[PDB]
Amino acid sequence: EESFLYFAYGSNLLTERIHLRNPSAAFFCVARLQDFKLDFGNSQGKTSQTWHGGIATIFQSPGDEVWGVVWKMNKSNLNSLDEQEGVKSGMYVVIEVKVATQEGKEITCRSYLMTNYESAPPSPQYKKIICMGAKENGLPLEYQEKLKAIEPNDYTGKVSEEIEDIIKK
Repeated sequence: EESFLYFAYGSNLLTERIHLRNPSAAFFCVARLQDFKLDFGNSQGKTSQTWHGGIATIFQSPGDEVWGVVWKMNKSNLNSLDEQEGVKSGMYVVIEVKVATQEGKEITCRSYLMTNYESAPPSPQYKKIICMGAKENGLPLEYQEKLKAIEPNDYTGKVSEEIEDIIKK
């Protein structure tokens, strides 16, 4: 009531990652988003200089599904999370989603998706982040198979130091 539920399906799948900016986020549960397909891309044609590859987004697609994690956060983080997801610059738009745990319990969450972008593969580093998250929080083993099968781009240049070590370990 005083806190809000955030459903993420990308880099914020990894606890260590979401904790960088949101160290008070609390794992709430794993859930599925039906009729939504995952994808990666360049917002407004721009290539993320943080990840050096497409960034995660979703769109409505019958049959497809997206698995993520519901994180409980304080409502005081609202604006912080929005600005964190580049809403002001048109990068991402705020969305309300209705997902459900593997037990069949539906949950209403806040999430994000780009409305103007061009598909682009993720950097090998961005991919490792999500995979490390999917494994960690125990998303369905099969869904992880889809994430692990993602073809990354050819980037091996320097990357975020505080992200390098997360990946190293």
